[PDB]
Amino acid sequence: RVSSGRDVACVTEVADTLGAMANQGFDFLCMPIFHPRFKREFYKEPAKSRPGPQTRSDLLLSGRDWNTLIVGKLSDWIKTDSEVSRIRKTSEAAMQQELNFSAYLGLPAFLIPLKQEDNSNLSRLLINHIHVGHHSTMFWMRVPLMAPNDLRDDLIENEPEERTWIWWHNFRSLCDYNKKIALAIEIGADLPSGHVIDRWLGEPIKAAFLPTSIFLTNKKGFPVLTKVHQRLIFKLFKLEVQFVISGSHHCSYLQYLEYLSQNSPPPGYEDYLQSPLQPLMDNLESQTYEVFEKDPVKYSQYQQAVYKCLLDRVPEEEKETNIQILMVLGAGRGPLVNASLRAAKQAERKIKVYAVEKNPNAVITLEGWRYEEWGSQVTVVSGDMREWKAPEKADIIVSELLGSFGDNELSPECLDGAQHFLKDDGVSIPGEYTSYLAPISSSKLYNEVRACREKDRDPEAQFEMPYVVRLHNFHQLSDPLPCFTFHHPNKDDVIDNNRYCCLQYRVDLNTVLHGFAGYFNTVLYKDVTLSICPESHSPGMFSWFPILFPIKQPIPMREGDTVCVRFWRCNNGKKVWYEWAVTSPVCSAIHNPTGRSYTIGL
Amino acid sequence: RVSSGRDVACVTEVADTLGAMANQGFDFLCMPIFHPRFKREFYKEPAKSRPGPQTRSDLLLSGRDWNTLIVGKLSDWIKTDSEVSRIRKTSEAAMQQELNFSAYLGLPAFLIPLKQEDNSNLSRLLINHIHVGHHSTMFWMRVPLMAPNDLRDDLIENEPGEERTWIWWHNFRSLCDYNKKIALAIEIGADLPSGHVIDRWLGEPIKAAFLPTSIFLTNKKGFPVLTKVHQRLIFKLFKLEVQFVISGSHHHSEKDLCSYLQYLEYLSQNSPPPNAYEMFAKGYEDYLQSPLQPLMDNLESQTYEVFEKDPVKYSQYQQAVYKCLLDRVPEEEKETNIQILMVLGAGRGPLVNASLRAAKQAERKIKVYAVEKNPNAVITLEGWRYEEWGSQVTVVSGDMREWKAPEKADIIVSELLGSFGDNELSPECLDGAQHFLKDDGVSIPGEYTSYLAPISSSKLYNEVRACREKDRDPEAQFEMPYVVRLHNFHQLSDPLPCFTFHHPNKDDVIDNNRYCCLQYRVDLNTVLHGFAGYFNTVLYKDVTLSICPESHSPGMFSWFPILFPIKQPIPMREGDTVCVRFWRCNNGKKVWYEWAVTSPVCSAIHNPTGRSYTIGL
Ligand SMILES: Nc1ncnc2c1ncn2[C@@H]1O[C@H](CSCC[C@H](N)C(=O)O)[C@@H](O)[C@H]1O
Ligand SMILES: Nc1ncnc2c1ncn2[C@@H]1O[C@H](CSCC[C@H](N)C(=O)O)[C@@H](O)[C@H]1O
Repeated sequence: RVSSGRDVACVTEVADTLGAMANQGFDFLCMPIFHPRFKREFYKEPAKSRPGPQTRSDLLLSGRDWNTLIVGKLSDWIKTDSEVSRIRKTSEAAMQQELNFSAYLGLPAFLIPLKQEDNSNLSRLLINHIHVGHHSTMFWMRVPLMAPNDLRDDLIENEPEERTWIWWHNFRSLCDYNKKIALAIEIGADLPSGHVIDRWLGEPIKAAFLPTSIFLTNKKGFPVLTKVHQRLIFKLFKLEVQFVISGSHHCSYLQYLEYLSQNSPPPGYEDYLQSPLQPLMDNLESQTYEVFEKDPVKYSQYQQAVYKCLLDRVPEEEKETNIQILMVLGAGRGPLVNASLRAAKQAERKIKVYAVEKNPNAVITLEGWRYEEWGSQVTVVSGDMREWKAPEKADIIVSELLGSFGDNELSPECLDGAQHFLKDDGVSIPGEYTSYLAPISSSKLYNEVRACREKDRDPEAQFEMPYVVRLHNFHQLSDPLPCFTFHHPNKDDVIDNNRYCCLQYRVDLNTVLHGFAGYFNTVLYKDVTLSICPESHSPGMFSWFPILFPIKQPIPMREGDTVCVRFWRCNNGKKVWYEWAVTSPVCSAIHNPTGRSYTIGL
Repeated sequence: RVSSGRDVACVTEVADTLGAMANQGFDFLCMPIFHPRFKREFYKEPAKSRPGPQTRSDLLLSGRDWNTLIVGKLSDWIKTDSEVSRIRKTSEAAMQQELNFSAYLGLPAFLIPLKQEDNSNLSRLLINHIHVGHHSTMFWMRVPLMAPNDLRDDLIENEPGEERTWIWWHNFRSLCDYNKKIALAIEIGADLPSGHVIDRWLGEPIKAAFLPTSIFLTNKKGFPVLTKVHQRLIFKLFKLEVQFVISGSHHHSEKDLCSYLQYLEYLSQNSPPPNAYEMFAKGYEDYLQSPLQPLMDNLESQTYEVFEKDPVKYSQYQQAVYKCLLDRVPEEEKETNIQILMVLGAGRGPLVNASLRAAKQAERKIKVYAVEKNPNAVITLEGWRYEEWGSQVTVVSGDMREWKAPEKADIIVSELLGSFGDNELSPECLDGAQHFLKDDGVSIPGEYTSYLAPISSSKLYNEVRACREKDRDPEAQFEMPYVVRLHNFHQLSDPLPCFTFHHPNKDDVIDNNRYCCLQYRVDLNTVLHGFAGYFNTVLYKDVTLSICPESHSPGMFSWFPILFPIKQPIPMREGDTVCVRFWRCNNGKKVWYEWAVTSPVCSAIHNPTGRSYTIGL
């Protein structure tokens, strides 16, 4: 509901200003804890021996107020990266002094502006302050979307976009992507391109500063922003960031912000990052199935597949004399079986149903429909499809053992064991599925994986295992290439699910390789498909999240380079895992060798 | 003694071939454990159901003979990186078969040749076999210094650069994550690459060198003789103490195989005498230790003995006192002027004696104060005191920063210099000892300056990477300096002056907190692994000591260089610039360094707040 704050240059009376901005509709206040003009000496007499208080004490406000209402502001005269040695020293002392005072008050946030590209010494002092005890203080980095020198007016006759991004990137990289360090963007009269904007939005923005001078005066003397500025506020709305109003009153600009909200264009697993589920190794929970059974697209296509499958193997003269044997391999809690029954009667054709399941907890749900809805036509079998002896061969087998990478849930291994009781002319649904790989760049997802270090194991094990991610959390560097492919029923001379391939991609830009995004598509029956590939309008695009294969050493690359990735799929009879390595432009180490970090049961 | 082996193409009778090559002078035999022509099927009948043994039994030799005399050879028909799926799948099964059997025999080493650039699938199969328990078997990767296509005779009309095979080995070892069980077995051809290329080869863990019988020239007497080009390569291999392997038929000369071994023994006893080497020998060659802290810790007597082994430091310091005396007391004050000299950090003696003899050489009278904080060293100091020196030398036990001198000094002499100059906290010690120095007093050394240079060393990096200790930050090893050697790394640019300290420091407010940005231009395509640290110092006027790379001042063998590693190695192109931010911090209780790379790629600040490395007091 639009949380807003007020940025002031100087406060003559704290108690009065707080109530004044409260009546305006502001939630918090960005104020300096030291007077912005009150410069001080630390080394040279007699200015060093200056008597009196350094600033107003902590007893002006309650502890509750300092922790909720006040956002501290660093003095602007402090320049920790000044080329002047004396000034650099003084700033270092002043930097530590104000950082320590902000933590003493228990401030929730502290503003530190970046006014140049070189903020090396600042980052050094900041991460030092964070490491030395003091905590629970978020650090908002005031960084303008455009440099002040790029927004000035062309008034100098002898001196007539990616700039400020380097300011933030270099500082954050130097600070090793510390969690206590967020971003506070400042919006100028001119905005960067749409792509650059989206890149800023990927950064942990906690506040957005709105200068009072970027607002236009309407016909009735009311503040108004351009559509260019408006679209940015719309993107900032769905990030739930706070807005800070800075500048002179010449103050209910919040009305226009609420106006832009109440009437905002319509559209939370976006941050979500965990390891892929293993239905074959683990008995899923009822709450887990419900998520899978919450997508109608998967239900529709699986119904349309069985629909067309019957129509292509039994004519009208056998419409009631031919009874097909349909087996639901991995029935789950019902939906797949009900989809077949809703497909058989849709185009009148008689079927004999066998519903198998290894999960006993799901069998109970299956045997609920068995004696309340389905009947005797649907036979319930409790066990593994690879060890169960069927007393009758099947015309059709329907299964949904597909993961984010297609075969990562060991669909091939399962269907290969259930292939023996399939008729010679039998049709398997799905018929085939293909995994895809695409080189990506995500400093966000990398540091997110980097923080997944667990004790009592390999400190780098988190980099040698796949993760289920989201599309917008990374920038795809090249179009996905087909990785592995499995088709059922497998009429190969011998069934070997061990695979290997070398995929190459062309680097068009200058970026950093952080890993590989994994997608997949499948063919249930002819014409009926399910796909999650990016550039594909095929249905099922919201049925699976993309997978991510991280890399240990991020690879900075120039444009004109090539990325060859070696990818293995291994099967030692007990476990199935993936091994991967980069061989261009530089050779990395083979990730997850012998499944030392990641394996999939059976 | 030169250990050597024999590479055979095939063996009919094993017991016969062993005794045959044993009397030739060999110490081991490089033979295949499976017949090189015995290509086998695994996935298709009727060839799949092949009866009989796959190869000869293990009962032919004892365990002792298998463990010490035999180096297994992988079959050449096994091509696990063929673009044909049927060939690859067959080779993969064949690869695992011979590997598991070689480990079953307890073989000390196993030969696997690299014949192309793409050995990705080979790496996967190899590091697997190492990880499934079977170890203790060294893996000799046979890689020729020159590609077979580059050594063939130009005999084709329609089909008429030397770092080609280096990529074969480098890509393979990198894919194998620089595994400890994987070594290099170079194969020497008729043509040799550049000397710098060779020097890069020798940096790798070479365990063996293959000497074909076809590279030997037949002398006018009929004896096998190597060319002078090859002889220099053999000489370099001698000091690496690698083993030599003779491959091919001895019927290229009029003599037998033993003559090839006698020639190598001949070159060994006629090999050039090593100097500019042997300092480190034998050796501090792979020296990777943390810098000693004589201030936070009391050195052992053995440790002092090492520092006192360099006559250069003794001479230069003696020369410094020599010149300093003559400059501050004239000839007419040859006996009426007694110079008050103080040896701050006397150690076991040397600096005190070097000052006494410098007084006799200059014919000047000095009153000596020998101060030391190490109680154990003071015991040694009071030995010289009550046997040799006398009452002219006053031995003081304590810290120079806390000691209250009852008499100001004309000259203070100290040797608190580390590999990086100030890494042993020489400034802090002298600053706290500056007060009892006269207003016109001279400090030895008068000044010193540290230097930094961007380097490349996959060798040193992986050594640091293995320095992960339990119960601490798993990346802490990359955030601390190491004392290393020059030949273990390749400098990418000339070193720049880092921090400078002069004594006595006459600044207004004495601060040892330092910061600088050093920029270097890259002229090659290489990988940044860290920064080398050197230092130079001025004892007295014109009398200096330095360990800087291209320094003409003495002291090049007085200190090993230091290394500041990096967490994420940076692959760089030529034309790129390398800006490094370097900090020296002093919080009153600890002193440490913080460094970060801001070009071409912006890294993170290493050792922030001295979380991984500090220096006492
Ligand atoms: N070998 C086997 N035998 C019997 N049932 C199996 C099996 N392997 C898997 N299953 C069943 O098949 C079901 C797979 S549910 C898979 C959901 C899918 N990955 C999605 O994201 O939508 C599970 O309920 C499991 O119990
Ligand atoms: N503050 C202090 N007070 C007194 N003695 C000190 C001191 N700091 C160091 N010393 C002494 O000075 C000696 C320095 S030995 C240094 C060896 C030199 N870095 C080299 O590698 O060649 C030590 O024996 C130590 O005991």
